[PDB]
Parts: sequence; C-alpha cells; structure tokens
Amino acid sequence: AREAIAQMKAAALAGINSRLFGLDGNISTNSENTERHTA
Amino acid sequence: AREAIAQMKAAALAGINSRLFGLDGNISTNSENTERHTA
Repeated sequence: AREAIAQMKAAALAGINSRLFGLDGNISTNSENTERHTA
Repeated sequence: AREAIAQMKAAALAGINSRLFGLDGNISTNSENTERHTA
C-alpha cells in the first residue's frame, strides 16, 4: 500500500502552479495631480 | 483431474494486465485564470 498511496498523491496534483504571491493592493495608474483651478 | 483443472485456469488467463489503477478524475489541462476585464 505504501506504493499505491504515493501514486494517488502524485496523480491528484499536476498543473497547480504555486505562485506564492497573490496580488498587490497598491495601484498607481496615474500619479496624484496636486494642482488648482481658478476662473 | 487435479491437473486438468489447473490447465484450464491457466489457459483462460493470458494477456490480462492487471493495472490496479483506472483513471484519475482530477484534470488540469490549464490552470485557473483569475483575472478581470474592463472597457
């Protein structure tokens, strides 16, 4: 049975790419403006 | 008759490859995407 177990564990895991990062929360698509308006 | 029986049992079994595994249900042809779309 020691063989058959390892065959199961290896058969049920393939293609799963770990990729320890998820996604970052910090977005900056465009920097902050910091300018004014007048008439 | 003890000889003839064993000849039958051996004659009627040949080429059958046991192969204790069948097929796995877990498929992963392509990993899961997890991305978005916008305009």
